[PDB]
Amino acid sequence: MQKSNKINDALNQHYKLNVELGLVYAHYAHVADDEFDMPYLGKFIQHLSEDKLGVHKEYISDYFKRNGMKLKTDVSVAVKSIPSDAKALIQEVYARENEVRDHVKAIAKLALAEDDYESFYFIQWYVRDGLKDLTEVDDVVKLFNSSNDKLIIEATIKAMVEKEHEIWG
Amino acid sequence: MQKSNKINDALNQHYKLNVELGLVYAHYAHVADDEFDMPYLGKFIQHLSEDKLGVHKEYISDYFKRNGMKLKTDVSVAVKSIPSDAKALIQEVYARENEVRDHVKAIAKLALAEDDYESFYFIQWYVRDGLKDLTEVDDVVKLFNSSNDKLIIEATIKAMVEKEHEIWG
Amino acid sequence: MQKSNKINDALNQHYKLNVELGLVYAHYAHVADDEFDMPYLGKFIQHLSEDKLGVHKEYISDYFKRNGMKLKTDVSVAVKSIPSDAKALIQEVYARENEVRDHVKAIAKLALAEDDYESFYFIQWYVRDGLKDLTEVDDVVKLFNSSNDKLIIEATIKAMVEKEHEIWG
Amino acid sequence: MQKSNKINDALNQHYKLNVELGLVYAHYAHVADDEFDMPYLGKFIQHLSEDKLGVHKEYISDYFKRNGMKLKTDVSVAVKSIPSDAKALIQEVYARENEVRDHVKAIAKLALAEDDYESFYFIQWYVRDGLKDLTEVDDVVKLFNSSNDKLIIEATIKAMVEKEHEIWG
Amino acid sequence: MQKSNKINDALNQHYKLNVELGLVYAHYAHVADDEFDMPYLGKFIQHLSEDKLGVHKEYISDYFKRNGMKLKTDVSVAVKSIPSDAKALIQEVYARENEVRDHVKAIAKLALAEDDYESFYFIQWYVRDGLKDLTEVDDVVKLFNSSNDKLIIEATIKAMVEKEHEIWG
Amino acid sequence: MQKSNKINDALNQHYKLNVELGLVYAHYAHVADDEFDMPYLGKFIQHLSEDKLGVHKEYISDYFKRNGMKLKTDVSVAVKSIPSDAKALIQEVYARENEVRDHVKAIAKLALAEDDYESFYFIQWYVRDGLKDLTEVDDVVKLFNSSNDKLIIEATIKAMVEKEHEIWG
Ligand SMILES: [Fe+3]
Ligand SMILES: [Fe+3]
Ligand SMILES: [Fe+3]
Ligand SMILES: [Fe+3]
Ligand SMILES: [Fe+3]
Ligand SMILES: [Fe+3]
Ligand SMILES: [Fe+3]
Ligand SMILES: [Fe+3]
Ligand SMILES: [Fe+3]
Ligand SMILES: [Fe+3]
Ligand SMILES: [Fe+3]
Ligand SMILES: [Fe+3]
Ligand SMILES: [Fe+3]
Ligand SMILES: [Fe+3]
Ligand SMILES: [Fe+3]
Ligand SMILES: [Fe+3]
Ligand SMILES: [Fe+3]
Ligand SMILES: [Fe+3]
Ligand SMILES: [Fe+3]
Ligand SMILES: [Fe+3]
Ligand SMILES: [Fe+3]
Ligand SMILES: [Fe+3]
Ligand SMILES: [Fe+3]
Ligand SMILES: [Fe+3]
Repeated sequence: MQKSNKINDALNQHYKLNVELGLVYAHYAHVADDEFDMPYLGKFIQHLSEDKLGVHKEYISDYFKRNGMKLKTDVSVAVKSIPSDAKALIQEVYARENEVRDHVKAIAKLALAEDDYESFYFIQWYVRDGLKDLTEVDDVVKLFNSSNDKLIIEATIKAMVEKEHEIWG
Repeated sequence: MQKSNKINDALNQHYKLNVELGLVYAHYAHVADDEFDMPYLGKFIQHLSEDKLGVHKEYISDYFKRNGMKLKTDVSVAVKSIPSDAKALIQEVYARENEVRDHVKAIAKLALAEDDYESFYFIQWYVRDGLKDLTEVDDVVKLFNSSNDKLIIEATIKAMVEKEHEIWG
Repeated sequence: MQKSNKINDALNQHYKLNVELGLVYAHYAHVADDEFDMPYLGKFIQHLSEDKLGVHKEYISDYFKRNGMKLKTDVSVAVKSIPSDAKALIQEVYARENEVRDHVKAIAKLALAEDDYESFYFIQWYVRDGLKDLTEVDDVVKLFNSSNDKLIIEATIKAMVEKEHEIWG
Repeated sequence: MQKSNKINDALNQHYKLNVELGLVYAHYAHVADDEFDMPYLGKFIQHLSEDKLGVHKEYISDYFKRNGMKLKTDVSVAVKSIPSDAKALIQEVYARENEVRDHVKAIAKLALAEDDYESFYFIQWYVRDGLKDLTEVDDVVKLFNSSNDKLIIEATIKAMVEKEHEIWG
Repeated sequence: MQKSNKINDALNQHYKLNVELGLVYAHYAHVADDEFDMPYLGKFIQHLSEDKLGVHKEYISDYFKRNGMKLKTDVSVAVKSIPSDAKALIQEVYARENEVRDHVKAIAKLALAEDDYESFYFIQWYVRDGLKDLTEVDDVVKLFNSSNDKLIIEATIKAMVEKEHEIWG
Repeated sequence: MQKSNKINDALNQHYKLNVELGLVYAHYAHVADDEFDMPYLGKFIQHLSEDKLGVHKEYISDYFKRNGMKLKTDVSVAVKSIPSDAKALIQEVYARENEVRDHVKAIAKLALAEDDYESFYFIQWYVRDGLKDLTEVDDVVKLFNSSNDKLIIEATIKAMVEKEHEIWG
């Protein structure tokens, strides 16, 4: 029952993505309140940072503990340019989340090729949260194309944060 | 991360099946009480109509909202012949439910061929409810081969309706 | 006390209307969230779909069970064109609801001509829900002529859905 | 929708494994308290016996009831040699549990080759409990390499038994 | 106070009987629902399987722990033929239960011949459950000679399962 | 009331330290359970990771929001060598925590030199948590010099984690 080295590497790379994304999203959350004057958009993005630098990363380490796989910590992230407005900050988050979806799909395809059924099971969480976290992000992006008032958008975000689907929750 | 057109079509066809089945099952529920004098068999079939014209159909539209897929509404259903007895009405429901199982299997096979792992996840609900809803139907069919009294059968159906397995519930 | 064949036909046609309307309204609810970015307008229209494909249809079948009338299921519905904006989607719903009012009036007139007093009683529910469901729809249509912000309108719809008159409730 | 004979056989063989393992684990639990003077290690192994001779076996029979598959009961188990110490008794349990993992993987691979998506769904429970039950076992094995006192180990086992992960629980 | 080798052997043989009976009764419970369409008769027989493969077996191992006796695990059971109907399945269970009574009597006679008063005490539980478990079984057998309807019998079994005498409970 | 650029830089460097420390401590927590077989030592170090990558980092960004200071995200961390035992893993954490104390002292000295009294106030939290978090770490280090049993140490850590001083809490 020996562990696939290719999955270890793909999952160590997913650990990295999640760590680094959450570190950018912590900055973007700072920028959303500070520069863009939108406190609740930052709360939304802070909650994403904490999801990524949290359960998304810890589930990988736990799996590794159980399967014999090794953890690798190599992190390199710099926020050197910030988007111009808040619409674009949330659109950037989206872009990154759609990319998470593409990476997760690759781990699933590999698990099936390596006949690792425990890794395919493990990734099913990530297959689902991929669409979910993007759906959440899209719903905020939508708002910026539905109002020209930042204060109306901000109140809609409030309620969204101050709120589980049977398939995707 | 662009959507498979073949899955959209298979899932738009599953939406249609569920809409149309529930419309037949609403008729069959009417017929079970009206013509066949079995009120609780109709309650069982009304509950199936409502499952199909409900969650089975709405989960598809929600997925579509999230993935970029399009909804299509083309419905054509007519109940032109009704079964002769109640045993046969429930046996007809069974037949249709075993066919749901075969259709769902095809969506799963395609998702794996198209490498759509989010659609394979989505269909896992339907893989499971396929067997479940058939199991429920079979359990009523069984009754008609275990009694010659419609009133005993009816009381067994009562209790069954007036009632979640860890794998299939 | 033998049943009027003309009322059976008018009520079998009303069953059809309600089934088919609810199937269009389920699509329109999908479109209101998906394309038009208005989640709560779709919840409003989903609630209408469920009313029509529910109590409006089931009360007819129950009556039929009691009076000797026959149910007919012949459904043909296709959504081939969708309105351009959300104002027009709700204005289309209105149009269809004002037409329900005209059809219900015809069943009432016929019942009185056929001296079916039980059908006139039965239709009194529909006489009342006709104006009610239109009033509800008009109240949403009004909003689109009172704001240019989709997000303000959406919050007014929220509260309206997240809410019985002594004559019309 | 006709049942795969190869899955029936693989699942009838898994039924056998679980029955026979639980019968050995009931003996090993006896031996852990009686000969090895470790009451709580036996409680841990008695709880495994009961899991195997319980839900692991009953879920297979239930599935069979639903899919048309046949149950086969052919059991042959003898405990003819017992390990020398308790470290080795738990290490033997581990070995057997890692083998369960390998067998479950084979059922999954076959289900995908036979295009049995309901069997792949069914086995997902077993894919998960495979790693879980091994993780539990490893955690006890670990203790024997962390203390030379059987009474300290025994108290750690106590607390472990006298205690659900979102992916593996 | 040294242990009788003859009682150890008789009680190791009783352990075997109980293990093997419960494994047949688990099959028969499967067959009662699956083939014979009687879900509650199988629940009754599943409850017997669990009694035998449970307390009947564990009390022997516990005694052994206390008296110095050895446990032996040698199990060989195959279900190669199933009864034709449900009356006969329950009549087969009866036969096997009346045989339990005869075996238990022999352990008691031996204990008194070996002057093992602690084994005579221990067996008093089994002397009592022998008649009890047979009484329960007879009460179900009776039903099959009192109705020709499987659905009436099934409802009587339901209530019996969904239910302690001062001497036999 | 214009912000000191030197404090911004020192506090942006403290943000970096805390992010990077928590990422190493997440690895070390993995290693403490996985390799060193000490689950509760890892829980202790996971709790430190979360403190650092949490409140220690967020309080800096909040301050920045209020004072006009800029956030900088430049992270570079790699775990390339792991300590040999668990005593040394906790001794490494200590070393790093005593270094936090030295860095915090420097921010305080600078604030007083720059006459930034709001930054001196802000740092008072960090002056205090410096000694506290080290005290906590020392208390675990102590254990490894007080027992040779990893399982006794582990139970002492359990209780410590499963547990506010008026000056340092
Ligand atoms: Fe604020
Ligand atoms: Fe979340
Ligand atoms: Fe393959
Ligand atoms: Fe997430
Ligand atoms: Fe009725
Ligand atoms: Fe249901
Ligand atoms: Fe492929
Ligand atoms: Fe269903
Ligand atoms: Fe939504
Ligand atoms: Fe309503
Ligand atoms: Fe008149
Ligand atoms: Fe209505
Ligand atoms: Fe004891
Ligand atoms: Fe368990
Ligand atoms: Fe294939
Ligand atoms: Fe298990
Ligand atoms: Fe059942
Ligand atoms: Fe009992
Ligand atoms: Fe004597
Ligand atoms: Fe018993
Ligand atoms: Fe653990
Ligand atoms: Fe803390
Ligand atoms: Fe000064
Ligand atoms: Fe701290």
